[PDB]
Amino acid sequence: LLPVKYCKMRIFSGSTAAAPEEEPFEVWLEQATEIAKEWPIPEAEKKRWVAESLRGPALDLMHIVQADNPSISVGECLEAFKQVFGSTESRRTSQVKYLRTYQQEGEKISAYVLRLETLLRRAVEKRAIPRNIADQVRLEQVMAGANLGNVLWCRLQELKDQGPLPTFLQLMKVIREEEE
Amino acid sequence: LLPVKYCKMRIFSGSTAAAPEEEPFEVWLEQATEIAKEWPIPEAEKKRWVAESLRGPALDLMHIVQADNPSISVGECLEAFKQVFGSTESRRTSQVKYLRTYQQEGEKISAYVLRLETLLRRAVEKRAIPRNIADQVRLEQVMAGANLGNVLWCRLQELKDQGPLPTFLQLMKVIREEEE
Amino acid sequence: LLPVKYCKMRIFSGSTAAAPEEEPFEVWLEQATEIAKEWPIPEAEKKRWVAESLRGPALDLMHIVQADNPSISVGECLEAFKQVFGSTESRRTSQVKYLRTYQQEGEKISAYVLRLETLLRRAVEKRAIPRNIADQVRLEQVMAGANLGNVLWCRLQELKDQGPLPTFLQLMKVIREEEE
Amino acid sequence: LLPVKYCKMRIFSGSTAAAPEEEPFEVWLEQATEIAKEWPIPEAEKKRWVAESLRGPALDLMHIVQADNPSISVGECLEAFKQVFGSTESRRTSQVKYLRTYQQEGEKISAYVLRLETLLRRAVEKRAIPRNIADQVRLEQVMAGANLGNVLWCRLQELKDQGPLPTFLQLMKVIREEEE
Amino acid sequence: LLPVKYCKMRIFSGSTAAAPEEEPFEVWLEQATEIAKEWPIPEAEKKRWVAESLRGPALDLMHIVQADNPSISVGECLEAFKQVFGSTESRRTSQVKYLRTYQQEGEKISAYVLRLETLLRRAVEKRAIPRNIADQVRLEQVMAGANLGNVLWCRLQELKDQGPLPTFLQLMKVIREEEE
Amino acid sequence: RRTSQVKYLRTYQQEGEKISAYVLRLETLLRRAVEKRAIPRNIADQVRLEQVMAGANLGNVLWCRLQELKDQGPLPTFLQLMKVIREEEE
Repeated sequence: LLPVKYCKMRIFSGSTAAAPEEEPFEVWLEQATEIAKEWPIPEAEKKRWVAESLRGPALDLMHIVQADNPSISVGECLEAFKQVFGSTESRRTSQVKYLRTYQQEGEKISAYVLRLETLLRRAVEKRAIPRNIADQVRLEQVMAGANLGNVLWCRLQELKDQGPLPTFLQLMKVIREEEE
Repeated sequence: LLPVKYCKMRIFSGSTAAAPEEEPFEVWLEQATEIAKEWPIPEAEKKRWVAESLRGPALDLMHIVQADNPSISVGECLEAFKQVFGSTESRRTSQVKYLRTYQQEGEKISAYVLRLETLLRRAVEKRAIPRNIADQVRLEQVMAGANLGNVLWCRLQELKDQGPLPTFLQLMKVIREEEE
Repeated sequence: LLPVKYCKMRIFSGSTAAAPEEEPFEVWLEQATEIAKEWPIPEAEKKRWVAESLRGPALDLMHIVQADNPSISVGECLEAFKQVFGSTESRRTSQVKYLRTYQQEGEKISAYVLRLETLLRRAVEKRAIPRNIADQVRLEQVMAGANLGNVLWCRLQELKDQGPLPTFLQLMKVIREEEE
Repeated sequence: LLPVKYCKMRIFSGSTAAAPEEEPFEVWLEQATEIAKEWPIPEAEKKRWVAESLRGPALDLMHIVQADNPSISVGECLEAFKQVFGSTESRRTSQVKYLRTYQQEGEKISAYVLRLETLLRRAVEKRAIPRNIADQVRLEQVMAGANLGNVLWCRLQELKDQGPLPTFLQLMKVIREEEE
Repeated sequence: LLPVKYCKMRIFSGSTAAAPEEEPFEVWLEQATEIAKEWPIPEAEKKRWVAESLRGPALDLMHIVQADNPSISVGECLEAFKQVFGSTESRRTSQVKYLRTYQQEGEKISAYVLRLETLLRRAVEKRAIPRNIADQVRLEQVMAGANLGNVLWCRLQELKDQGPLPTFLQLMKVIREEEE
Repeated sequence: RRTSQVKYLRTYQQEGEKISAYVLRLETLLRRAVEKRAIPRNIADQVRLEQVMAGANLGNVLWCRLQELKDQGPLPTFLQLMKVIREEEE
């Protein structure tokens, strides 16, 4: 007799040609680890709720993993998913992929600096970039990788010379104010 | 055993290339502030229900904000979203964007005056237009920005000369009656 | 632990370029008047459940209406929606739109007579057509507006001469039997 | 606090240009007759749950039927839907439509024999085909209407000569084994 | 008053031209066998929940099966679905389809080895491949069926000569490290 | 630190260079970057193999031997990496 919302579970599939509904694996693993740790029900219910979030190749991995060992716990299943799909990158490769990341031909430069900031957090978690220079490399990698121009270059090089460098939100404010 | 409705939560993403499901940020913030203020559950549940309404770049901001400070409250998270995505416009820029807004080449003029009225409310909230002339600028900005013609121009200039000017609903009634 | 259906609320938007999900306004108003009259919860809950059924320009009207008067009741909100979107047609215009309605170039004539019957109910509610001639004008407006031919014309003119004229369902049966 | 499935109600519309969500009428009537007979709630709730399953022209029939008689019961509403949309075919026409049904240019012959078997059940319910020859007409109408060839023709004519003829499932097994 | 997730039931249809929502039959049968064995409700409820997961040709089989015997149990219904749609392959055909499976022209070779591993599990369940050589045939069928090249061929032939051969996850790790 | 990191990573084998000369040129830029504290010394070997493999005009079984060395565990010193690249130069 009462109406209610209905959150669509985060489906994952592991296909390279991912459909518009389907998350990157790290977001799905955050959902699956919630089901594994948090939810109060037995492991048989947990396995079912994890499997329902999976489609295509990733669901086939769930079948393979259970077929080898029906006595397995969901925590060990997620270790198999982390091993097959969870990214493995080295310090060399995380540094290179951050530095090689330029503004794409269709991007607004405000969207590029946000995309680039996700790669910086990735690289800091690998300990591939020291946190105490993250601001320097933000201004540098924006200026080296963006399709930049006009007085935005002047304001960014001024900020590089200013002393205390921008946080990410402040650098976005500058780039947005020039986007107008 | 009972059937019920199922409201799709308002998803937001912050991409400039927004998908057809995805709201403008101000509508999403109205939903997220409901979850922050109203709902009775602890901050850990509130964070989860806010994060589930987010997809793509805006979800990456939720991860960044939590990673800097896991002790943060949802109210302070929404202040970070307001700062990154919530619009910052000055009196000069809100006045200019209202006045520069013409009827688009495919629009019916009845749809244009409704679109234009949203920009007037925006400008009044910045205190960029005095409320006591909002009617005058509606008739003027319709007449200056629309692809207008015929006896609708005559009726609108007559209304400009009439003394007491139209409210928005009355101006729409006139423009709709000429749309037939 | 139990599974259940999930009725998608009837979304409305008021755009002329309406998306395939989105109802004509009169169907949405039937849903919104159910929420206004029937549902047991306070006006603050009613406002929220009405607003969740709205998207795009029609949601912007809900914001405008509430911003002018936060003390308003949902019944008075629906009067503002009726005034802005609810159709206003005169006896002259309802008579003309019924009579001007021909079978569209892609229509099957069985679909045309059903479309046409909706316009007759509209015109009868304006008192623009006397109920006691509705059958006569159905056969006439089918015969004058359809892409008709063959022995279906003969059977329809025979029915016009028969004495007691078809009801709508009987006229559809005839047109369907010739559709085969 | 608990997650659950959410079955999408079977929407029907009665348009000839039916959208990919929308069932053939006979499947919708099976759902609507469940709501009419089975569900425990009063007729006012039953009318609402039937109307929510309807979209476009079929919803307009629900409005017409209720407008003529607000005192009507849902059973009598479904009799009006059966009369307008429910198929009326004679023995001659059901026999002809079964026999005229050939394999379509894009069909696999295994899909054709399943499509054809639905038309045989239809014809048997009209008493247009005696049940005691249904097997004979399956092999004949497959062989006369399919884009058949190779040793599948030989195996089918052998089965026609074998004595005890295939059931539908056995005929599908043969046609599937040649599909490989 | 509370919000909740809403898992979309796994729809199946049995059309060869399957829509993007629709599972392979073996995944649907895993859902339908859960409804048949596990769920506590009577067989009449079980039949309804199975039928709601079906669309198009597969729903027509549910109608045929019930029409022949209304006294049937859901377990015997799923035996009819297994017989009509569940795959029947011999040892010869499962061996041939595994060996004939090459990397498709658009595939990344990491996706190909995962696709190929599903066919190996299929063949092992038919007892068509001895488990004690599954690793040998993985490296061979990758090397014979892939669009392979570069030092990945050298590393794979080295692994073939190494003594203890890769598990599937280890072979994927190698192929992924060369995908970079 | 930003500019020394960028100039090291942006340094590819020039169109006329032998790859043995390129890895020596590249090693001078690594010492420069380590003196700015722009690269941690404890990963200098990893970035040598990576920046050779990403910046060189490499090919043949030299790529295989270099990726093998990247997987080997204990990575080459500069002199050992030059020995490998010289032995393939022949």
